[PDB]
Amino acid sequence: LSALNPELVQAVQHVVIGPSSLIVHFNEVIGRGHFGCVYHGTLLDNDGKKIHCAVKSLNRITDIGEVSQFLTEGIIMKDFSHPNVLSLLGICLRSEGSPLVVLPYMKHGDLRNFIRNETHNPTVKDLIGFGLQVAKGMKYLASKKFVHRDLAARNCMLDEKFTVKVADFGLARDMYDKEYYSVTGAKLPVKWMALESLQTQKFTTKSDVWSFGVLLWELMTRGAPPYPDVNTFDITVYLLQGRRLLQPEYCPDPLYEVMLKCWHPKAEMRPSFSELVSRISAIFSTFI
Ligand SMILES: Fc1ccc(-c2cnc3nnc(C(F)(F)c4ccc5ncccc5c4)n3n2)cc1
Repeated sequence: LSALNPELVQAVQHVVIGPSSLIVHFNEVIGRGHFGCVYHGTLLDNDGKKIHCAVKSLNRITDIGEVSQFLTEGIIMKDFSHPNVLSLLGICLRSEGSPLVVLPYMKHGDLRNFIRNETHNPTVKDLIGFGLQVAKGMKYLASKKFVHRDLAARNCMLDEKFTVKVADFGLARDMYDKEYYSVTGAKLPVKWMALESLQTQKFTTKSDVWSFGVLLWELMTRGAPPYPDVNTFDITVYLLQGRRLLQPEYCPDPLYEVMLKCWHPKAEMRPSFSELVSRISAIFSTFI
């Protein structure tokens, strides 16, 4: 760590959490990604109050350049701030399990597992509401010209107030369910990817809009896997033939129309996230 560029160390200073401010419970894994396990922790603010944290210990870092890019990404990630986007609380360098990524604890876990849980009954309105929250988080990310590239219900989280946070980006980027990825060394979430992305491996905000349409379909089916009867390797031709996900039984017509628009073959014809927020707000307001 003494081998790092000192100016980079100074640049990341405001992101760093000292070990005397952090308690991590390393004996119980609360989440698993390909690139690291997550543990519960408590972070002490300057008032002495406790903030519950998810602390992720990154594996497979081998060289200073990777460490340097880790720090660089921590810096930009710290600058993101929106109620529907997962925040970076900080990183802990002087610890066992270093480097540690310190994120807010998400009481209700990932959105996909949440809606699949049979013991609760979110209403159609609640489910549309989760989609609206995701649209607002994406509207923010897109306004900063950030492209997520892996938007899906599995990659959004829910906190104790049922606020949805777009997650799985920056230092929190991972594969959290390897079943849905095919491996440039590119790991591709094929069934969420826009047609042009499948063909060229290029990604844009409009390809995020495509993924958002699939996410809406996930919400309306309460977490069904998309295209269950289509093999991963066959999705591209499926789409080129003029086929799309079918309308879920309890998906209102205007929302299925929104989904269809998100999957338009021409990227420029897809709605913006600002348009999605406005239209989905209207649809949401018609329930109950
Ligand atoms: F089964 C699954 C499926 C997905 C995820 C998932 C998805 N996106 C993420 N972005 N960051 C994280 C994370 F691992 F850092 C995290 C952040 C807060 C948590 N709060 C409480 C408990 C686990 C937490 C994990 N994820 N995780 C985790 C499990």
